Amino acid sequence: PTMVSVIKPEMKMRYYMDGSVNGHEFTVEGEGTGRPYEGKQKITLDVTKGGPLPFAFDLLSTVFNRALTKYPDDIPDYFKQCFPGGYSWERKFEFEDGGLAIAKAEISLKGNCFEHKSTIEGTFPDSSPIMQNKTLGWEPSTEKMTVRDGSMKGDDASYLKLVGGGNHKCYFTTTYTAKKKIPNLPGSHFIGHRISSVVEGTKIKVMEDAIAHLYPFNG
Amino acid sequence: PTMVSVIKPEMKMRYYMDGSVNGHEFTVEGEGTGRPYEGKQKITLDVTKGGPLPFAFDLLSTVFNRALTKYPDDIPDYFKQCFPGGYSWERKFEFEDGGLAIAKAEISLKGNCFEHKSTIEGTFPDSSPIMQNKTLGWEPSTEKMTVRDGSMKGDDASYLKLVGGGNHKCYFTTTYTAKKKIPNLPGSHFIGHRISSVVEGTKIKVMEDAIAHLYPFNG
Repeated sequence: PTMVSVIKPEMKMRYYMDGSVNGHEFTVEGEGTGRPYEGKQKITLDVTKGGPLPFAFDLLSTVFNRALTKYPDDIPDYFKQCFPGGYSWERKFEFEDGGLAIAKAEISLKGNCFEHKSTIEGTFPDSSPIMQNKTLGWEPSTEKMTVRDGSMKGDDASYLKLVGGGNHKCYFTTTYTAKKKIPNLPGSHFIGHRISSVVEGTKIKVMEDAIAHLYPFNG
Repeated sequence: PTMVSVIKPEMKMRYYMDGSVNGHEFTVEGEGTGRPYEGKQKITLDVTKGGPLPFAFDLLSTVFNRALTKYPDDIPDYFKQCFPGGYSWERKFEFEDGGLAIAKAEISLKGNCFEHKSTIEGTFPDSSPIMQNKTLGWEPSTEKMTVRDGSMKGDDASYLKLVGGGNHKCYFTTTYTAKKKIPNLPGSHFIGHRISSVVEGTKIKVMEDAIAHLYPFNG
């Protein structure tokens, strides 16, 4: 598949996030380790301001890097090609009850460590399961990837698990943009995700697995 | 996988559609043959009123039956369980330029033939590639399937191919409802689609392949 000399089989990550949800400001910091070509990553975070968070961590989990995606040989990997140079992205979250959030992230590479800086602003009705901190994780999803003006566009009809077995829809609309022109742009494809988070007080553990594909017809 | 005695390996289909786009009324009729358990189908249609259609047939292709989906052994097939009894669905189409359409369909089974009756209403800016009849088919997609109140919900971030290589986004939001309570409801999953249409004057040929799955993590 796409291979880049600065993207190593094992890499480290550092995170810093500032955010505000319904006026509640907070800060989260942490680190992690990832296997870029395997599309796997483990992250450990600490809420350093505004903790314990009064809302569901599920709102933040996907904000804490598509370079950590396993790409097959037949689909160009836009994200690994973003290095060296770095890239940024902005994601809009549209919840079924009108809740709305916008997160932005800048990802750079210092040595063998991804430096991830992000912010998020959100507004929700008090009745939202996000505000009541009662969602139980994101279901595995499929993000649709397309290209426009040299940037990757991702659309994901995401769903949060609820007490009692129901679900809560949240559309993700993301734009990923390399700082430098990417020479090998991919055709449209999919990325299958699986993310899990576990919150213990102000400490959180996150794991994401992501694999790009064109299943079941493979183009 | 899910097996139903009235859903045979080879089945026939009959279609009737009445619609109106930007005030232009039209009627389409046709027939087809499908392999329900293989998730394959072939359809031949004729525009019997309002033809040749002044807009892109891509707007109608997905309106002309989820019972024609290959389901794996580990995911209950809601759609085949809709028979006998029948089911209906309503799909909202939200185009990136503000174009909007709503299609409704009723699917019943008479003998070994699916009777498909549908309607569609659409409103588009004159500049839309749909109104200018210049889209070049839907890219293969992944529809997210969930369950709510005994009905299936489907979300698909669909894209139309354009002259010059670009794309045009259209969100599909669909609700599929069996006339009778479905006893074996599936968990959330995906359905991978591939549809193609060829228009020759007032005659159109459509082919769809659809496979339900949980790739790449398979639950």
